[PDB]
Amino acid sequence: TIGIIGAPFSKGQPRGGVEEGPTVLRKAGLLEKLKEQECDVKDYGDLPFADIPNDSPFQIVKNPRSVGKASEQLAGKVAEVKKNGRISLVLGGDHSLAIGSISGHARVHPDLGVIWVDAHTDINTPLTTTSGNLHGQPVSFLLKELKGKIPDVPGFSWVTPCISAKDIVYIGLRDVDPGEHYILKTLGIKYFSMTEVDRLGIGKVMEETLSYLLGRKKRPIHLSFDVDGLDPSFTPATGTPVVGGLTYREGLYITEEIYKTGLLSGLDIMEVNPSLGKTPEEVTRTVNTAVAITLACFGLAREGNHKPIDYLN
Amino acid sequence: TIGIIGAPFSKGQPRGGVEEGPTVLRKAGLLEKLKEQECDVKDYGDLPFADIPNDSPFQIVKNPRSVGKASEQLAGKVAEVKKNGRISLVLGGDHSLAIGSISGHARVHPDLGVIWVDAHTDINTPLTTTSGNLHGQPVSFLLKELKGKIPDVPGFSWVTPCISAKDIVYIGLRDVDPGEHYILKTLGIKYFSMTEVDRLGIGKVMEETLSYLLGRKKRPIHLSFDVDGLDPSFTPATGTPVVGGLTYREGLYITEEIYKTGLLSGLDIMEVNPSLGKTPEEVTRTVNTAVAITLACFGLAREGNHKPIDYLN
Amino acid sequence: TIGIIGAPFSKGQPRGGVEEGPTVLRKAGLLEKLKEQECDVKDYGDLPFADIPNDSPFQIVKNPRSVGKASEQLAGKVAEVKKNGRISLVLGGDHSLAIGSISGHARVHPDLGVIWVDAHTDINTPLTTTSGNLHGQPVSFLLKELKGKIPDVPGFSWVTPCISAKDIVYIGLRDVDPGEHYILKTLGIKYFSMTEVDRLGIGKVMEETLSYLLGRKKRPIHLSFDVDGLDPSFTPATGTPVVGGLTYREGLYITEEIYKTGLLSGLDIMEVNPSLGKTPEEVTRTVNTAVAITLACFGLAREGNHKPIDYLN
Ligand SMILES: N[C@@H](CCCC[B-](O)(O)O)C(=O)O
Ligand SMILES: N[C@@H](CCCC[B-](O)(O)O)C(=O)O
Ligand SMILES: N[C@@H](CCCC[B-](O)(O)O)C(=O)O
Ligand SMILES: [Mn+2]
Ligand SMILES: [Mn+2]
Ligand SMILES: [Mn+2]
Ligand SMILES: [Mn+2]
Ligand SMILES: [Mn+2]
Ligand SMILES: [Mn+2]
Ligand code: NA
Ligand code: NA
Ligand code: NA
Repeated sequence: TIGIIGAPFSKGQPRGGVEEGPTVLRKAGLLEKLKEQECDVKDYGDLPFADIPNDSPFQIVKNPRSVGKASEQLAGKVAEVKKNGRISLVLGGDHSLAIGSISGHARVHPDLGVIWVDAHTDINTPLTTTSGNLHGQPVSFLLKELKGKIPDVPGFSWVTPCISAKDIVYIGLRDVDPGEHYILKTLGIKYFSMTEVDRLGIGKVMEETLSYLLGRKKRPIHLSFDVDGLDPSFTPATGTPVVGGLTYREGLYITEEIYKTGLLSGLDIMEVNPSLGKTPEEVTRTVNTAVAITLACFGLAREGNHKPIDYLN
Repeated sequence: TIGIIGAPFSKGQPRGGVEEGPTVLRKAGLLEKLKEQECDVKDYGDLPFADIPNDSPFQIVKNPRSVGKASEQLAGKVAEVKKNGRISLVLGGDHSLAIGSISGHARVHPDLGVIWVDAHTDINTPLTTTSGNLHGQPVSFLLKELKGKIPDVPGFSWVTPCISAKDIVYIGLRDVDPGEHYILKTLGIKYFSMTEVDRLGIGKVMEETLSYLLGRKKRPIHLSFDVDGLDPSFTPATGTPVVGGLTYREGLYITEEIYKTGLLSGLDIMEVNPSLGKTPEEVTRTVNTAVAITLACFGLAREGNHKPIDYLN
Repeated sequence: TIGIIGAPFSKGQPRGGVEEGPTVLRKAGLLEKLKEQECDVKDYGDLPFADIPNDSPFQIVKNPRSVGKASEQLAGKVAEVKKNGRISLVLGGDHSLAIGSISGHARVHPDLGVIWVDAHTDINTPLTTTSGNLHGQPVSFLLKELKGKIPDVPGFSWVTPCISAKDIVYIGLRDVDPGEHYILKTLGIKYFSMTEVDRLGIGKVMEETLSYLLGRKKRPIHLSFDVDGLDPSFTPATGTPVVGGLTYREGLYITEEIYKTGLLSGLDIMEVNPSLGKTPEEVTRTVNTAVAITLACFGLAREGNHKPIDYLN
């Protein structure tokens, strides 16, 4: 069963237009298409994110109270969906929302493991960031090993880090800040940058990823999918594109393999910004790619699908 | 030695323009280019497909008598080419013609094995099809295991199924109807959908394909190549394109490997529809890609080719 | 440490515009970007290539004296840079300059091994060439095994072949003349054509390449990188593009792996011709791709880079 949550929120980064991700994904028939695969799909609507007009930067960190609150609300809504026995599907919205999505999920399933598909590690702290954009920091707020390195940023007093360095795998990396690379190598976080993907192939990547996270014991998976993880030729309508990304095929491979574990528990589909398509067709290409990736998470398979009936009768 | 047969036929599907495939492939210098690799290339011309004006649908199956007859004629012509000791090269034309091409081939070489390169399984029956388009059904007419599930469709009383479920390998699949997936899993047909290609790489795919078909004993290969098996970025001028296809490189890899078996016996180059190019360059890109794939089947190798002489003398 | 040498030279082939490669690569901030990775980057300027007005063809070989001289000068400059303890970085310019670059390098490091990344083998002799273009012949001038097959071509009396057939590996091949293929198979030269890359994946390719060249003993590597080795979709602004090339990812993989050997000693970045971009964006795409490949050679890594400091302090 699936619980859809819309998160029309942009203040984790500078470009307007990402708050429209939930609308365009919905207008592409996401809900109807999902119903062709699972009988029980519940749309919990778009979260009403109140304007927080007074929100001056904390040091260089931008819109901290807005970002913190949006994630707090989202965590509550994800925890509710999880309690209702459903897979949470978060339509973003910028990637700072993963703070809420993962935190909420972890309230119900503290043993979850995270697969983070992104060109970026999104693990800057409030102190290592040079942009101040909170969509480049969510992982730092979630990791137990970093608690004493996160300042008390207004808006985030509610956060309790819910994952260890061992509980996350990165796939797709190709634009990692030096401080983030320091944190990555210091904490021993498991990652498959595009170098690894090139070396091993996406087949070996997914085998290793899933062995790593699930080998010891079965536990819930959280897939946090930044559409910028895919090459700009597939998902151009996004805020921080980086060339040499994952292919459309590789994207579906990742999501097909995750689906087949039967352990998908939470999903974020993040950073679709239709306002940044150069043409109407760049928008449609991005949105269609996002929809495809999503459907694969809930069982659409390139080899085909059939219902348990005799089709020759 | 090579025997070229043109099959300018479209009534297996709705879009006009596929009947022009043989002309554009020929105008690209297919014949001359093939002569740079084999001395003996014989053009048996384009088959004269008579209009069959009275051809109402059989249930929802469209143009059944036209399709059946075109394939009957083609089977005769392929059998003739095979008897003349030549590799048959069928220029399509829509993929329903594979009924004729494979049937004819099998009259001379009943032990043939088929490699089917396509985004689609083309294995709907007259009873499972929802489109009624016969280019989505040819494999169902050919398979022995399905004989009792094919109704007596007008135009096809001449057909005798000539292959078993073990005698075919699919490569490229990514848009398989539920009924087709049922048939695929019921009959135990060997396939490499795009998921498999992604998992294993095209190298392992071709090793497995050829081990599967040829391991027990050497026998003739029939390659039925739907240009929609390649991604629309390579072969856009085709009727049923599906994103996330095989690459140009993968296409040449498949055909290079088949060539090197020395067992290529029949070839179909199908579903080029120049009328569907958005631009002149989409047409040329499609036609050039089709020509490349074809030349690779008869020995053009990316590492290079030389004649048995001393070039430093 | 790095020594940059500009080689604004085009007479190894017919198209003007390649002499501008060094300028556009420099205007893209190549030098500044390299300084973000190594403290000591020295620009030795552009070589002043004097016009040689009287330069009639030798048989069909074009501009032989111009090409020979440009390479002689370049060899001198590379040998100087090498003596100064620096990695030579040659900005081309057409690929005939590899005669000079490799020869110069070998004067200081006779044990070097060459990795040649190209759609072409560039190993025609003055006698096997059909174009007469000297950028299709440089390897033939360098190989010891061919000495008695190279005529005394005006401009090249200074050359002494400095590498054996065992000392070179080709990656990317896909348009090899028959005579070149004869030489390739006769001399037993190690190569990974696009067929091999497709078969094995770029991961296995680089493992095999580097095992082959370095397994016995560590020695200096010379990377001669023709941008036409990458697919025209990545590096369109070049004189002899060939479809089905290496990807942008594969290009960075090759160069990342070479970097990590710590044995990179000489680098050529060749055949960027901005005059051949169909649009300003084709030029920028080509130049940016060339710059990326170069930065990867000197340590820019897709997983990230950090300096030896504590970033959480
Ligand atoms: N590391 C940069 C880029 C972050 C981009 C965030 B993302 O992955 O969600 O698009 C920053 O800290 O601003
Ligand atoms: N399965 C669909 C699509 C078939 C397309 C056929 B083909 O592979 O030859 O393009 C149908 O039965 O119509
Ligand atoms: N083999 C052809 C093409 C050579 C192209 C050279 B190159 O790799 O440097 O672009 C010739 O001899 O002219
Ligand atoms: Mn992100
Ligand atoms: Mn990102
Ligand atoms: Mn087909
Ligand atoms: Mn098809
Ligand atoms: Mn070259
Ligand atoms: Mn070349
Ligand atoms: Na992003
Ligand atoms: Na087709
Ligand atoms: Na070139």
